[PDB]
Amino acid sequence: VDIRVDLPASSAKPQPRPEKPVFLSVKADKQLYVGDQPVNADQLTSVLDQRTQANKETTIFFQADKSVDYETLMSVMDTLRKAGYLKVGLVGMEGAAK
Amino acid sequence: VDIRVDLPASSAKPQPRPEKPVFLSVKADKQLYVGDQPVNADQLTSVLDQRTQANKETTIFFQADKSVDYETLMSVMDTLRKAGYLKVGLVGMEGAAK
Repeated sequence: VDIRVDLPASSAKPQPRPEKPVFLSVKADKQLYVGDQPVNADQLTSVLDQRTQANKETTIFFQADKSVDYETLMSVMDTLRKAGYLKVGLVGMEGAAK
Repeated sequence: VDIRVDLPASSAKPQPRPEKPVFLSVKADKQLYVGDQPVNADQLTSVLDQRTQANKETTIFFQADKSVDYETLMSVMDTLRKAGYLKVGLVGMEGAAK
């Protein structure tokens, strides 16, 4: 799949803090965390739906740890995509935690 | 920085194969590769400009290896962003190589 990422230049945000902002995180132990909720990919879409109130065009800014692997991380976001989440969010260098 | 990623549902592409598609890659050794050109982040934007012909709204689909770390990968894309590359591309599970 060819995914388009819209990067904002000079410290900005294409999403001006959406109405229902959900913070997803992948920690060093490759563990998915939705705020204060530890989840697996299969349960990710479930808790996510409870977060965005089923809004699938909500940009889920994921805070991944510097030591998470790309297959784990992509497996997570691949899961959001199939849930209908057409918008995920890259936290540059994990420089924006919850 | 809050970056918006537009994921296509049911195997699609928001970018219908742009005029000048550039394929960036981060290999398991955390080495940046632009097609057949091994580069560092500082030289990435240089070769990229030669690829997209200075077009900074070109979606650079990066093929990262499953074992690349998120800080390496983001350091790469962070570098594209400052170059003016407002569009990078997530290759889902590295399932689309050059």
